[PDB]
Amino acid sequence: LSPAVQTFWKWLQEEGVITAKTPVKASVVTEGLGLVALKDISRNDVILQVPKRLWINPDAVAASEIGRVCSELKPWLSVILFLIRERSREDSVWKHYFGILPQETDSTIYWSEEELQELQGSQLLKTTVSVKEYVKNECLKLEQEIILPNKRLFPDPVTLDDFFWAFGILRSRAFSRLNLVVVPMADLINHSAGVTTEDHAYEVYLFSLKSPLSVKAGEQVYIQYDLNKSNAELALDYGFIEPNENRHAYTLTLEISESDPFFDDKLDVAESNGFAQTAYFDIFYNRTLPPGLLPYLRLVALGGTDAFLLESLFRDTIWGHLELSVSRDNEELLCKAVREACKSALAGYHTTIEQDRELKEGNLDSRLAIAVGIREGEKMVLQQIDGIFEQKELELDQLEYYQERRLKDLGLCGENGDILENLY
Ligand SMILES: CN(CC[C@H](N)C(=O)O)C[C@H]1O[C@@H](n2cnc3c(N)ncnc32)[C@H](O)[C@@H]1O
Ligand SMILES: N[C@@H](CCCC[NH3+])C(=O)O
Repeated sequence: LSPAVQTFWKWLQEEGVITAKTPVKASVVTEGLGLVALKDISRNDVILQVPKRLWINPDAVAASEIGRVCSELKPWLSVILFLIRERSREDSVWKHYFGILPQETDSTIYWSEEELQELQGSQLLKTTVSVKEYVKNECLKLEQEIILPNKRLFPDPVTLDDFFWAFGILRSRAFSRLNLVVVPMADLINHSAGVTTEDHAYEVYLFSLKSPLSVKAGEQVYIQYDLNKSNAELALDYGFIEPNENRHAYTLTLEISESDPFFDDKLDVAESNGFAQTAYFDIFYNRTLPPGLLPYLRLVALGGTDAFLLESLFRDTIWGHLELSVSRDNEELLCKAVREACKSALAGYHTTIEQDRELKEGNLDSRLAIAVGIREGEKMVLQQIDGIFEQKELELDQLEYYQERRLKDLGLCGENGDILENLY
């Protein structure tokens, strides 16, 4: 099978982890390493249990030599160091475990410069550049204040690659179902679009992993990594995406500018209703617009004419009005801003959807596939969004704006009230 793997398996045996009550063997699969059922496994069956003696979470770093130096470090930044360290110690408890870990995954955080150009104009590129930088800065500060100062516990030098490796390992393997633990045994299990439960990890301490599906002897055991993450998120967290169009999202960001002459009043309205000066709205394919997206767009576009809605008078209704629509000019202003944003963005990509789809018709490499799939999707959501507001621009008059809703209760045709008024 594999020297490293065989050694890793025998290691867990002596540990008592893998014994006779273990219905699965490690095997080499299309997705790397994975757990293959040694015999017909049924639903909710426990595949394996690992001793907390073998975790690698914040607690683990606390009870080690570097427990004190990281005493005030964020949970993750602490495990990043713990990982790098134990990976060097040729006597660590995870010696055989580290000989199983991939030196790199397909997560965008490892992509080369040319690879990244395949995500040109995409939001995923923006997000990955942002994440990459942040973790760089945070980890460079770690070297200065913990890696260098303590030359006794951190002998060997620590490079960025070491940093991203630990960050990557951490972000593609840890289980947050408790919220940041690494379990050497069930660490292998892979993701499948088959599974649709997304909850199969408990303990009686240890790690009980129960196969959500019914696998036949010989076949692989999968699980759902995260029913809610978007492809952009899957692509970054792990090195893969699904073909499922409903995984394609694109997030819009709106904010009440301080350059807005009404910033103060608007910010008040926003916040009194659960929104901040800056708010992000996630837009998924074939899904309906997030609640709040429109009222916030109308609040942004408010402007002079409808400014009277920002008086203490409506503070208890302003949001409702924002939800029903303000005025034809407000509605028409926001629609253009949004559609222009989408057209502008759609222009940032270097290929058309027809092209990406022809590309998917052939054989693409891991990372290229991800890029192409990701960008085709983003273009779809962007195009959908533009479509939605295009309709709105046509129905721009079918809505009943503030004023009309006002004169709805005029009651011109009542009674000759003057008869009565003239009776007293
Ligand atoms: C959760 N980890 C499992 C480790 C993996 N079993 C191994 O040891 O190679 C992360 C890895 O699972 C792989 N993975 C999980 N689900 C899929 C999938 N549907 N397609 C391709 N790779 C997958 C990722 O590429 C990543 O390298
Ligand atoms: N993020 C998912 C799946 C991670 C699997 C890593 N091997 C969870 O809640 O555990």
